[PDB]
Amino acid sequence: TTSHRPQLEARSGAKAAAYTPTGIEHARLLPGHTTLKYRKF
RNA sequence: GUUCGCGAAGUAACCCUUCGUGGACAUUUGGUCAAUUUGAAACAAUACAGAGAUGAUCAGCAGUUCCCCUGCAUAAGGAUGAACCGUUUUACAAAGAGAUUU
Ligand SMILES: [K+]
Ligand SMILES: [K+]
Ligand SMILES: [K+]
Repeated sequence: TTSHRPQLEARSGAKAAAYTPTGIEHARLLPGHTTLKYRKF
């Protein structure tokens, strides 16, 4: 059977760059650690 | 409509009452959209068949895809979700030999 295959190339992000996205709100993307820390001097 | 001012009629004259007249106040809603067949939802129903790696029965996890579905979801599930299984000819040259032709 040929359904079991090694990867010839990985799926590129350029394909998704052209897609029109949806407005789903992900739990991990909710506001958190909203302020950046900076070093002295 | 209200109110400020003016003409007038009524009244003995004011108040008050009416007809006329000027100014002030208040100033542009709503539709991406019409009410059954012809601008688009799907399941279901009838039939047949009964799931990959196998001699046999099965757990799977992935990858690739201009297939996605369920789910709050970057989780998980959907037959390992499904499809995958076919078709495949030239960067075409070098050395040499024996036959063909003037
Ligand atoms: K079966
Ligand atoms: K399985
Ligand atoms: K699965």
